[PDB]
Amino acid sequence: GMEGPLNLAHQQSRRADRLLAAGKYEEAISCHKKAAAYLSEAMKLTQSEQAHLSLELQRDSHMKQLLLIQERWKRAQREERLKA
Repeated sequence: GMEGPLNLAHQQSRRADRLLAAGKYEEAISCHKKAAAYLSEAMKLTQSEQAHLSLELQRDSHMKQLLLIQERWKRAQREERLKA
């Protein structure tokens, strides 16, 4: 049903795993960047410091994912050229 920004951040995070497993690196990075943007929105709605700190760590986790996926994408791009 209904979707607020935290629900959308979680939806993008689920979609990013699907796309990365399919070898769709760029699309997976975009989902992690969208999830971080939606978390930035959800962080404006927190009423407690524990919820705020936890959403901030969740957003940073998407940044760590972006770095990992970028590195893996570069490796897959080089492999693609090597095998063509």
